Amino acid sequence: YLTIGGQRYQAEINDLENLGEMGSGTCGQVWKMRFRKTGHVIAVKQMRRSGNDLDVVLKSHDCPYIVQCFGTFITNTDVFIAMELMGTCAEKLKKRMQGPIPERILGKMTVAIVKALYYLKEKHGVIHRDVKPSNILLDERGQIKLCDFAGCAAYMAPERIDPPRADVWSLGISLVELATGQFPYVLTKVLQEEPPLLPGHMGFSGDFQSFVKDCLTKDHRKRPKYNKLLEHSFIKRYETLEVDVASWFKDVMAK
Repeated sequence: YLTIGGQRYQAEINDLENLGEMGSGTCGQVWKMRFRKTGHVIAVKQMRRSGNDLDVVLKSHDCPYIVQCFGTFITNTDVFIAMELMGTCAEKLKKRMQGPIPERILGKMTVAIVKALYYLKEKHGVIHRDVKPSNILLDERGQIKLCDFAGCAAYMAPERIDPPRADVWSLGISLVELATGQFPYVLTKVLQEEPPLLPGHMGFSGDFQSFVKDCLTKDHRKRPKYNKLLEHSFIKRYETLEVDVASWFKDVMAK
């Protein structure tokens, strides 16, 4: 069963017409396919099986900040998940640009991601727990979204190794990484050094640096629930402020 347009259908993956391969987000190998049945175009990500999910994204179409899932397939080998078509990963842009990302894009981006985080926690009681530039997608439309729920664990909360809210950490690091264009720092600095706040004098909004810091607060307990973050000024500015993200994106890509 594949559901698009608010109606639910079956559904065989061989069913779908295939067009070219698509890559550079997460790999995936991720495909561009069109569903003969409604005429739509979508993305299919393919994975080899292991020993021996994920309904939820399929079950959250009322969030405009999470990339939508159309359904799934299983076979002996793979395992397919189908989702809406998009342009890239944040992280790719980072690498693609060499240069950093304007506080504005991050500002809108930041808003969108926090709202994604909020939705799942309350609506589905989920904790995404993998917030990184890989997991953030941007489009020609200029939309910003999340999926889903050289170190992978570099975004790890300082808490979350010692004592026997994280994401916010991860968020903070992404911003710092994306904002500055350099990864923010194995590990061992994470639990040892100073939280890597936004550069003191890089041209960064006062509002911003507070966000980035407030996220990065070392003691988790003091750390912000998503709810506060939403009220916070940076967030506030950006629900409102008008940013032509798409011409930027659409524009960054020539290069």
